[PDB]
Amino acid sequence: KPSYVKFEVPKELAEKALQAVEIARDTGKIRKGTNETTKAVERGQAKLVIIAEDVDPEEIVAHLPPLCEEKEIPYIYVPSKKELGAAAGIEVAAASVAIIEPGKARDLVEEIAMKVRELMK
RNA sequence: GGUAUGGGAUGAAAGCGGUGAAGGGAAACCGAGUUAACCCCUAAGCC
Ligand SMILES: [Mg+2]
Ligand SMILES: [Mg+2]
Ligand SMILES: [Mg+2]
Ligand SMILES: [Mg+2]
Ligand SMILES: [Mg+2]
Ligand SMILES: [Mg+2]
Ligand SMILES: [Mg+2]
Ligand SMILES: [Mg+2]
Ligand SMILES: [Mg+2]
Ligand SMILES: [Mg+2]
Ligand SMILES: [Mg+2]
Ligand SMILES: [Mg+2]
Ligand SMILES: [Mg+2]
Repeated sequence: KPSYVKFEVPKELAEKALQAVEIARDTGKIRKGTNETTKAVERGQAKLVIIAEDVDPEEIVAHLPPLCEEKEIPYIYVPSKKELGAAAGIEVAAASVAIIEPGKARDLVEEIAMKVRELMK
């Protein structure tokens, strides 16, 4: 796996992240795309950052795991950038997504954030 | 008067697009549509 993927995410945990992006897209507020996502982290707005595992070249999202740790924002890995874009509701792949307002997925992103803080070790 | 290189509508079993479309900007900022015939609006420039 790429060098920016720092920990293994179980399959059903990545599905919860995808499910959280869809629910937040419908009932809350998200940012999709690495530029919008990065700014959401720099500005302290992101409640959860979702990063695709198949980003090539890696340098597009390699800055995100360190930036999220500095800003105290949890992040989780997801296997497919195309599947992440669909979860964000766009016709194209998304290398990264940031959930700003989780909406009805607030409890879900919070269960993800706790186990992700674990997986950060 | 003609004329779009400017637009509106349309935009597919087609192309491109969050690895950033189109449009604006010196940049920051923007952040999901868009590409072309026909139809429709406009006529700076050109005839
Ligand atoms: Mg799926
Ligand atoms: Mg005329
Ligand atoms: Mg007239
Ligand atoms: Mg007239
Ligand atoms: Mg147009
Ligand atoms: Mg169709
Ligand atoms: Mg095809
Ligand atoms: Mg299409
Ligand atoms: Mg144009
Ligand atoms: Mg531009
Ligand atoms: Mg006219
Ligand atoms: Mg004229
Ligand atoms: Mg002449």
